[PDB]
Amino acid sequence: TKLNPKTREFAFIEKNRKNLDNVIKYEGIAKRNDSIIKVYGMPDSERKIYFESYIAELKKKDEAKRILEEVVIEKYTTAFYEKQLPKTQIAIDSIGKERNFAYYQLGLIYKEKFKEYTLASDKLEQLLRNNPEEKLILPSMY
Ligand SMILES: *[C@H]1O[C@H](CO)[C@@H](O)[C@H](O)[C@@H]1O
Repeated sequence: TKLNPKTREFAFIEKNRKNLDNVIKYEGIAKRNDSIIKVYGMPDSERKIYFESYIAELKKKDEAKRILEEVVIEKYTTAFYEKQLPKTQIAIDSIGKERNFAYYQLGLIYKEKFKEYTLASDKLEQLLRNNPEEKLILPSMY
């Protein structure tokens, strides 16, 4: 808004703003699919206990905030929600495919539309490091 149009800097910032919705979308997709993959690699009740403790702490903080302004069932529901992992094998294959595609897209966007050459490096290296889809491997190598 403050930048004067027709300027080079205005065009640069406009391009960065435009190619940022894709960055946010693919980063969120990759992050959530990575979380799913890591939690599915070994679904352990220790993670359930830790998440329940954190949710209880958040409940206590919210109650304290409500007090300043003037549990067990929810813990069990959250534990059940942890049991909402995809209990198949084609589903996790699709999730891994989505994660790899998100990494590839993020690397391509960083290299091309941002000229980063650093974040794209880790993106493509991590994509190549975890069983790529055999179609992205060679373009990512290039
Ligand atoms: C990412 O999100 C999934 C959603 O279930 C979690 O299970 C995982 O532990 C990580 O927080």
